[PDB]
Order: sequence, then C-alpha cells, then structure tokens
Amino acid sequence: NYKKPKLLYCSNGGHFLRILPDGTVDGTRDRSDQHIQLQLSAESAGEVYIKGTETGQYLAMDTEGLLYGSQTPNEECLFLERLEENHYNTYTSKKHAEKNWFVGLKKNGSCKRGPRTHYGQKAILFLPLPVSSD
Repeated sequence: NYKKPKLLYCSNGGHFLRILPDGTVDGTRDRSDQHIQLQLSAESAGEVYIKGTETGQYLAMDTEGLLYGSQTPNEECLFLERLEENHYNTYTSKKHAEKNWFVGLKKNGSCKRGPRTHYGQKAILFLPLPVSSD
C-alpha cells in the first residue's frame, strides 16, 4: 500500500469527494465514479494537498468558501488535517483558518461552502480509503 491513490469518504450520506474536469467539486455515492481518485500529500506536519489524479486538479477553497479544482497547487490548496476520535478526518482551509472553514459535503452531494460548515457536522467528516493497485 505504498504511494497508491486514496478516496475521501464523507460520513454525510456516504459520498466520495469528487473533482470534475470543469473544476466543479462535489460528492458522489458511486464508488466507481471516474473522478474520485485522490492523492493526499503532506507539506508540513498536518498540512495537506488533495489532488484529483484523473484530472490533475488540486482541491482549493475560494474567498467565499466554495470548493473548486485548481490546475496549480497554490496557497488556496493547502488544508489543515485533523484526526477526529471517530477515525474520520477534517480539513480546514489554511488560507481561511481564522474563519474555521472546512471542506464539507451536503447529503445531496453538493459542496457545503465554508461559512455553512460547522465543527461537529457529519458534512465535514472524511475517511481516507485506499484505491487498489490495479
């Protein structure tokens, strides 16, 4: 299990985080979706980038709290990872950390924008899962 892709499974409705070619970020319940394979890479300890391998885009959060796919890994692409007691993780926008804006998905699969997210919500809980070698 060395350097293989990962999925991020959201507790809220069981959606996998999805980064679409047009830069849309949402969730899908379809675990065989073509746009859910991710590479999580660390910067400093507890800082991560989340890259959609099928498009080459990095997960980013804009100044309004909306998730989008960025072709370039810039300041808006860094997230602070925390490991909750329930074994799911949360991801906080580093650039907007003072606002406590999380990566989040609604039960309908759409992005729950930064200001609509809230600590303790199922919307913000993501479990990293493997993708098989082949």
